[PDB]
Amino acid sequence: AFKGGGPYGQGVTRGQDLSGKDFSGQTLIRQDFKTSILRQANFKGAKLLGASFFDADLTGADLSEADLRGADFSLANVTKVNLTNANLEGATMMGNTSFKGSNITGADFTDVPLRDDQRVYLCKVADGVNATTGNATRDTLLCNL
Repeated sequence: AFKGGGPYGQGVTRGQDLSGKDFSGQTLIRQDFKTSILRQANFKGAKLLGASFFDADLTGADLSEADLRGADFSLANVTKVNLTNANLEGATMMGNTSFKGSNITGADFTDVPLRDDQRVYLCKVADGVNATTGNATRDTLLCNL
């Protein structure tokens, strides 16, 4: 329970080194993690609607079962992140974002705009149904049409 729980002021989370910090299950709607370091951070089941991970480093983080609707992952390092059952409906991930090594089993990528190259990679590793939405990960990604 990071700093006993919060809510957290934006100054607490923005441009900070928060590696290995535990935010699991917390309400973090529109929390500003822009350009923070979040390696191995725990966001399992966190509520992160509209949160900013703009140019954050999420390497190895747990975002499994997180509510990430409308969150911004543009320019983020999302390598080796657990996104099992994460809801990314309407999130953004512009530019040089890397998802290399990430587990996206049952992730929901509805209305997430993707470049061809991002869709190609994600579709190589995409499977499952979202425990929450029953959308098929491959369909949200439009892998097969």
